[PDB]
Amino acid sequence: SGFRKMAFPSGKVEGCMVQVTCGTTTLNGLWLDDVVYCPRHVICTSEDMLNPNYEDLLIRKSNHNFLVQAGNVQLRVIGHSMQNCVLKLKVDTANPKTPKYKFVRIQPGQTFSVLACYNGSPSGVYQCAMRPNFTIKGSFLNGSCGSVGFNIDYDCVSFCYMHHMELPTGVHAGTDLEGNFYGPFVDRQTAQAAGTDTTITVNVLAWLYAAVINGDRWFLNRFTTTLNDFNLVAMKYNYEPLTQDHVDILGPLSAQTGIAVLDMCASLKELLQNGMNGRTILGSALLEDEFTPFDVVRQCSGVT
Amino acid sequence: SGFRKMAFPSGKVEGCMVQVTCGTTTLNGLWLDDVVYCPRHVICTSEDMLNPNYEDLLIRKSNHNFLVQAGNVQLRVIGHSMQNCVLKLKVDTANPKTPKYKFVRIQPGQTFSVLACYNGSPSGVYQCAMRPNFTIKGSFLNGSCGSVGFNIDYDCVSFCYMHHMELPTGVHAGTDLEGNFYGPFVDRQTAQAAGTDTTITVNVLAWLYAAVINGDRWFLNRFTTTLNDFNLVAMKYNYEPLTQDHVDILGPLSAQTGIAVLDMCASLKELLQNGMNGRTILGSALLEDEFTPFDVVRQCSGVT
Ligand SMILES: *CC(=O)N1CCN(Cc2ccc(Cl)s2)CC1
Ligand SMILES: *CC(=O)N1CCN(Cc2ccc(Cl)s2)CC1
Repeated sequence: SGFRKMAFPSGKVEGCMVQVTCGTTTLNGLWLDDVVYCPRHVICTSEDMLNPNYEDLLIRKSNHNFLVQAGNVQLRVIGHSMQNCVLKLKVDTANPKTPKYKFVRIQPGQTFSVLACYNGSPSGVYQCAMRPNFTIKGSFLNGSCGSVGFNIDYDCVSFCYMHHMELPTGVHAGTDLEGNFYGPFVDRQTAQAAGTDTTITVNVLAWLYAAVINGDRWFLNRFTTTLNDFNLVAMKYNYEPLTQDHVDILGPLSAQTGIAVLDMCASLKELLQNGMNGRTILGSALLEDEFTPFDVVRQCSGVT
Repeated sequence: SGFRKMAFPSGKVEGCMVQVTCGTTTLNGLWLDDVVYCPRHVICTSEDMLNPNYEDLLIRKSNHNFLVQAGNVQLRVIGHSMQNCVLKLKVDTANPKTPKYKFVRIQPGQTFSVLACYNGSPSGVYQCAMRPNFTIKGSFLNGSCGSVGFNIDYDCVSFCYMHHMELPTGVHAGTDLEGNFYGPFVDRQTAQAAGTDTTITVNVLAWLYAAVINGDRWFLNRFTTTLNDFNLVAMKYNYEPLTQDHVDILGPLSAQTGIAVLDMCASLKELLQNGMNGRTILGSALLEDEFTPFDVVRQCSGVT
């Protein structure tokens, strides 16, 4: 019993982290096979980030300008290219610690673990979600860019995120491992505001299922609702509209607990309208939305 | 910017996790040098856990009864001994992945990372604190026992916890790596109730410092207090008494932010007396107490 915000074990990703510098101090790269992936803003100066022309800046860079260090060992850069907002640095040595991996572009509401690194060295690991506004709520200081987000399915690491960007509101933006930003964000120091941070309704319901499984049940009530009725309340409270797809995804948690998805919707509706009244659910005083239904099943069943 | 509940990178500990069985299904062990450490209740049957006599039960066990598996490779057990509530299984092979390590017994209020494992396989990593009642609030299902808690100082893993025990209230109990339980708990299926889960005041103040550093400042007020006045309010709300030692430990965060510890105490006092009024601090609706002052400095400074 007990339910915790849990990250994937980071070992497989720790084995992939390197340091990159290209004239203007350091950030992180991801070393898979004989390619090191890093944010293209590694090539920027303190004059460049306002209105950078990356193709023009890159022309001034040669393989020998990209200093790539794995622990205390230097890697030889034998090629470099820009793909969208990432650089791919070809090295002469395959990373011997390369795990089975995939690059996946996640949807908003999907969770992943971040391995926060500085200068190619891991500092810690935490769980995130891709927000509906395509930001993430991370912990990233100068030097953390190139830190990656991932899921693991048994032995295969799915990399979904690379850190690039802090908005003036202290939320985070980055790319998939093809270098495409999540949402409308750009690697330029400009006026970029996040949209509404809507709550991931399907994740809140998953977490209410987790609470019931782990003994927190005070918020179950005598009510039910419909998708359309629930969605009127979701709208008012900046919750994502609940779809039949979301209901279908919650089916296993419904089956295990014997609480119909629409009955749990009616619980969530009362919590939205009435608040917690100073009570907690799985040690939280607000409705947690960074556990997916898959996350709840995984943690509740002891998957490795 | 941003402040997250962050665990240590788990790679160094993943390298140490094995599976142990001794007649009655499986739990985890920790493989350091040529010794595998595991809970002594691995030797129990379904008749034993009510009133186990571990010395008597152990007499029936030989080296060949302890099945120790690192991935798909079996380890040869050449000796076994009981130290308090752990077994030490001597194997003929030093773990080649043994990191620099220490065994430390932590004080209540100290935080650590847990690598949750099942059958010697890591499932995930989360941050805990040793509670003032010497429980921890974990995520542990059957098979998770032998999972360990740790801190890392650069390259040295300090192991502080091994999981043994779930109380009927769904909180967790275990031992240091010398096999001594934290608090009054025993590895017996009996009436064991946790005492008052008091809030770790010094950690709450640390986290309020973290909030200020990361832009969350609405709870700063025009007031100050004294240790004795604050402690009257701590008492009423089941907070640990604040000591001059705690004030001294918060000195660096005080210095960096320019907010006197006793002024932050006055903020915490108003939050206790008035509540959040529906507001949040670093994405929490309650006062977070599982970040130490060391944790806040580490995360706010990007230590690796
Ligand atoms: C996330 C991170 O490390 N940073 C630091 C770099 N910064 C942009 C710049 C790149 C070259 C420079 Cl000189 S400044 C983004 C945030
Ligand atoms: C934490 C954990 O894995 N468990 C399962 C084992 N249980 C005690 C027992 C040991 C031998 C048995 Cl048979 S049952 C404690 C919780």
